[PDB]
Amino acid sequence: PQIKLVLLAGVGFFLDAYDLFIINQVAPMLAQVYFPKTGLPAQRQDLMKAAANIGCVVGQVMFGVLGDSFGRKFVYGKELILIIVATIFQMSAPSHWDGNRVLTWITICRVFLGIGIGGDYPMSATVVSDRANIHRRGTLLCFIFANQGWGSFVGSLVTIVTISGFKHRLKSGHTHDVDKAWRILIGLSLIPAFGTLYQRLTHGVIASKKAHWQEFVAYFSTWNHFRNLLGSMLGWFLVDIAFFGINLNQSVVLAQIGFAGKTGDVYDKLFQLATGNIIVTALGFLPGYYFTLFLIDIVGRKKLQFMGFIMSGLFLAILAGEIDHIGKGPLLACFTFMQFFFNFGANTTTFIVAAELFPTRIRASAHGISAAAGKCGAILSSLVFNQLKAKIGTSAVLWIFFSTCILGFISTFLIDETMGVDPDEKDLEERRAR
Repeated sequence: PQIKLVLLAGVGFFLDAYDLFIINQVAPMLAQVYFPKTGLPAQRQDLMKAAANIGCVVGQVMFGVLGDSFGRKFVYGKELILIIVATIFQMSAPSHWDGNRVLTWITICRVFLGIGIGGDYPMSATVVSDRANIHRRGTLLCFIFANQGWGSFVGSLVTIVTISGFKHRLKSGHTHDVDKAWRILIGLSLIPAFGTLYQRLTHGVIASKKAHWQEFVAYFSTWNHFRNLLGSMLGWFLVDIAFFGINLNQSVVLAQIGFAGKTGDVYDKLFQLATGNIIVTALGFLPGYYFTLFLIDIVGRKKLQFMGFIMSGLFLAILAGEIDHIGKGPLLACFTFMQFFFNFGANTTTFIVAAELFPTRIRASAHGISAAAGKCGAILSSLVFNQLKAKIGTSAVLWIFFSTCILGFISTFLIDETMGVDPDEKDLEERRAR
């Protein structure tokens, strides 16, 4: 009855999160094929990874305007087939082109892939909070956001099982078949995608649009009402810098650690790297959502956001100051703890807070702005991560993600705690006094 709605959101949020972080495990496969000596060129790699995040905001704009003036009934499944088509053209990049052309071929696909991802955001937010107007809504939201861990986890689980299947003999001799591997990692998202389709299947516009804008400006022209937007935009902007800047390039960081290898065949190289991703995502990235799941409505959003920023920042400082002076062991845990504390702290909080602060009359614009700000932080680091790594050093970049944590720690002060607070009644009692 009511449950079948939120599960679909989790599926759509498992799907786009999957496709989003899969690149982190496909990029090493493309290198071994089309760039074995010199690794993936920095700029060419970064654009491909930021593509889906760049496409993710233009999809919000495009599907946002086509939601006001209807081209389809809430444009449902339209976003889903666009990511499917984009997903297909990725894997079907013909095997005999050049290396660089295939890369540029994939980036374009991920942009349109992102466009579909931006259309699913108004689903996850609005279907729960405003329809329910009930306490402890956040516990329901975090369950959907937990699918982000499954997307990155299943992507890691699918990878190790796929590589182990090819390793039985085929890797000992046939090395180009890794070209098939990355095509399968992208392709397996079609089976749930087709299941979703199977579930989907089974005049005064400007005058009315500019009317709610005057109301929006009047609301957020008040200090107490204005500061709440900053915290939502800032925190989300800063996490997605380090969150996506790392998770989209998580395999690259693991390569800086002893996880690289320097010995073994091509299979051992791929399996160890896939072994690292599955460990970090199972021990930190994913459970941080479920730790968040059991405590947001007990401890509070801001309180976890502080910890998320301050702890992930703490370990980010240990990494940078000791990445070039300490072995595989200590550096691994601080990295997993960091990923643990992103989703256990600010990464999940920034998403939930943006929907719990604002009255329903303006929640649509604010959540879209804050999310877009988060995507900008996602695309910034994603677009520039690997480039700086060669120009400035990996430690220096980690000190940057450290500062974004402190700023997010500081920025969290601007937020009102939303535990048990109905934002609608908040507006009423305020308007009564005046």
